[PDB]
Amino acid sequence: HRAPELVEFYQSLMKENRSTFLLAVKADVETQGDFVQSLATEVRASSFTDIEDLLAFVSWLDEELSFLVDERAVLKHFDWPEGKADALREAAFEYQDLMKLEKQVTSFVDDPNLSCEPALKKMYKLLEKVEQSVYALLRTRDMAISRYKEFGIPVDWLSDTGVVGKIKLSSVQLAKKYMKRVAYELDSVSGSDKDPNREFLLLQGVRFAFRVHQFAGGFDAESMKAFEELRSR
Amino acid sequence: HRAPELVEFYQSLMKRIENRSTFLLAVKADVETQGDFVQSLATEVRASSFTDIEDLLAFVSWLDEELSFLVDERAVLKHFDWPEGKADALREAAFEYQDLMKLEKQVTSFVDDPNLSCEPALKKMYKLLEKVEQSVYALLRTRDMAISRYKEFGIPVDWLSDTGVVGKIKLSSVQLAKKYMKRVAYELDSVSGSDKDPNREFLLLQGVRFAFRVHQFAGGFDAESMKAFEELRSR
Repeated sequence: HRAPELVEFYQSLMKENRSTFLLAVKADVETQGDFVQSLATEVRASSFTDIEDLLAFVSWLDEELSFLVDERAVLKHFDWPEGKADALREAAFEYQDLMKLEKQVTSFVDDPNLSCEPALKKMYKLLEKVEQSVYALLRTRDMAISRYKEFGIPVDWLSDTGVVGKIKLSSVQLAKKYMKRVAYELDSVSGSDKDPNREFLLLQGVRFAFRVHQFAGGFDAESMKAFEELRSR
Repeated sequence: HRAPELVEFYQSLMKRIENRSTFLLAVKADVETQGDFVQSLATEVRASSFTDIEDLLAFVSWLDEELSFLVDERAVLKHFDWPEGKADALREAAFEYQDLMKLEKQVTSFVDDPNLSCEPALKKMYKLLEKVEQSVYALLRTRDMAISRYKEFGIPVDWLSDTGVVGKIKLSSVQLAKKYMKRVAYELDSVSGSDKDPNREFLLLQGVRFAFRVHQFAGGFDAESMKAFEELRSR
């Protein structure tokens, strides 16, 4: 067929968003070098004894860094103290989270305007949340504290007498509110009395109680007593 | 049935890793007993400047050997004011340069084995060109932002430029085009024969098209290879 035409064609011929990004980054690196080196000095210099100070500092630091077009891209041009900066942000986050959780468990109210099943389910789901969070915490806090201690970051909140312990105590508060809802609903109906839900309910209560007793590490007076109030039904 | 027994069971109970903990102690051990060693490495990294990239290679070689004394590098260094940005810059500069040099040496010091039949030799050269094209296109794709960082960290960037190793690679790509057009112009005479003529239009096109592809990649042809191209055009 037509290989000559093809070769003549070839011979007679032998005679995107990223560039903008690169320039924006370059702009920052040139015109904000001193600003960034300043931030780096402050981070390196920082030391905290109050976790609330640390919070304020990370707040500040995030705000300052938000003036950078892309934090990672720009910072990769600098002798930025990544390890400590990460330690600080991570500490800030964990603390605030744990605190959220504790305020959520402590201030939990068994809404009497809720029927039995949704109420018990509410508490069960909360307990699950608490259990996951704390278990993750225990799973990571030792290596975390190893790093934090090097970086002048407080760790008392991380201990057993810290926010975690407070959380376990309110877990027992929860088992109380649950056994209370169970012993209540156990009276609020009928009639014939046991009945198939009057044995099932008693079990959900007993078992929730045991699950929490094991989680928290033990029971106080009033709840060991409520559990006793369950044994005798 | 028997729910009381169950509740009594629970009552009578309400009376009475090591792979990760080991790792943690090992790390704690390094952090305690290698703090000065690490702060020293960090000082040395921060202080460094290179003018020859070969010097840089030597440095990163050393740095890797030194860091290998750590039970887990990431775990230990996360305890220190380590210059992560620059250390990363250095290691990647070393890796890219050595990779590029491996490639350039492979394409330049490539031999068209005359002891191999047509198709396998042509496949060899085609696949090497593919390798080359992928590497260079990726390099061009990332080199600008790389150079931006490198310049900040006192890391050489000439090898990254168009007159750097990339140019060498493009030139040896044209040499590969000569060798392909050689294998074709040869095989177009050899087999079998007589009689003959199968693929004598196909093989020729494979030659022409390979030449054009390379010509476009490398940026042009010199005298002698453009001459091999006329030696192919006239068939």
